[PDB]
Amino acid sequence: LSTFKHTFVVADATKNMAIMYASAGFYEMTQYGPEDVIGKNCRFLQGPGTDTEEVARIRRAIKNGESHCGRLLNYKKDGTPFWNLLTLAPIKNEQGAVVKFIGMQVEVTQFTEGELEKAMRP
Ligand SMILES: Cc1cc2nc3c(=O)[nH]c(=O)nc-3n(C[C@H](O)[C@H](O)[C@H](O)COP(=O)(O)O)c2cc1C
Repeated sequence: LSTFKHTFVVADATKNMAIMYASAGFYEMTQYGPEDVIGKNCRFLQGPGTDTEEVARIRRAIKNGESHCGRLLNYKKDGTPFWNLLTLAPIKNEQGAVVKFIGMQVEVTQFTEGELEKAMRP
């Protein structure tokens, strides 16, 4: 995991799951800037049609300190909908307390026959 490779955000469980850090990929993906992200909650990416039950699964997972993944619909700054494969993982300290969550986002795109050929024979 690198911040100049990958797309993720870090939430502070001690400051109410406010985002404390976002990677470059996240700003590129969503088109939002730091002023729209840092200190906020990523639920701002949700919008019309976002699945309520998936969002409830995310909420329950965070409440429980559990790892999680799920596809949900999100919205870029210009209002473009995209499918977000969101992976959540808790971060604990020494004591085994959840102090942060990391969230890793993948904008769904078509996986092609070409990419598959590449994958099995790099
Ligand atoms: C580290 C982290 C990253 C998150 N990233 C996203 C995201 O990219 N898109 C999204 O819709 N929700 C994301 N969420 C979920 C929202 O922050 C929120 O937890 C979710 O909408 C359910 O809670 P709510 O019902 O109070 O909104 C993320 C949560 C955490 C903790």
